[PDB]
Amino acid sequence: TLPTVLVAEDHDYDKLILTEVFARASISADLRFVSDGEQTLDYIYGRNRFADRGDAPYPAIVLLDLNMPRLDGRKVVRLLRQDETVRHLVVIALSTSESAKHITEAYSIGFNAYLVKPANIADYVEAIRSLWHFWMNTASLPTT
Amino acid sequence: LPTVLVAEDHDYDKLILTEVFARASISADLRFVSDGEQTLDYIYGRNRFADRGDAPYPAIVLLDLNMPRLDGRKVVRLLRQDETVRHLVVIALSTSESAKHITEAYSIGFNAYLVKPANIADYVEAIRSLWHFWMNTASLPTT
Repeated sequence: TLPTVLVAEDHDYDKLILTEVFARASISADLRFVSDGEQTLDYIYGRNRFADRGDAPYPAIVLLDLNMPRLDGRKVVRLLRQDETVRHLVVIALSTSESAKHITEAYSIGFNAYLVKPANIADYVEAIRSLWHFWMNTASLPTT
Repeated sequence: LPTVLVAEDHDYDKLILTEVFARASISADLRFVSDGEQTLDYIYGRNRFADRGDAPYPAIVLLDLNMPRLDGRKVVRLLRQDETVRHLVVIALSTSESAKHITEAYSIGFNAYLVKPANIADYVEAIRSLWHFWMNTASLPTT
């Protein structure tokens, strides 16, 4: 009965990397990968492939990879924030971009936080340790 | 130095948070304001904070939800509906551990919610963690 982490990520290497990062950070979590914005929203709103809420539990936190081609991040997060039923969800952007313009746009749009993807597994392990410590141990997360 | 805007009016809580930052070895400019008007005046650069040089844009905002003259919902709903400031990172602080209160804060638009720790030592570990994540791990937006 581990916390579920919903991750929008379609790249096979990035999936491998993040799976490895969570294992090496010694984090116990249920990583659920989805490949586009439709599947992300279907997971959140419990539609279609994720109608059964028992096989696909509400996410404790959502990570969206902004470098993924078939994810319209602005469209996904603006929907989420304008909808009173889901607007509490913690959603964090992941991106290779270090542009202050991109970073600020993500916050403006409604992401809780933005992380620049670290350059190697070791550094990514420190970042996810930090993210997990804060969101899971220090802060209190909302409940659906 | 980064400016941390803090809505807090209680003399003891101000003392505690000042001490917590010093003990956490954090270098930051803590700016305390005593009500929602002064908080919004700081963010929007009005009146007592018209001169932006004397009152720099906050890197992060902490609102104490136990403060009587703070209407948190009103402050954060204004901030989120205004495209000029809606990027600001705002974190709720509260003694309340109610899941209903916690969820309402997120629903309203807070980036995160922290239950106030019970003593200076625990508060030091919490602020160390908050600072590590928001300042070292995440990238904060720029005004």
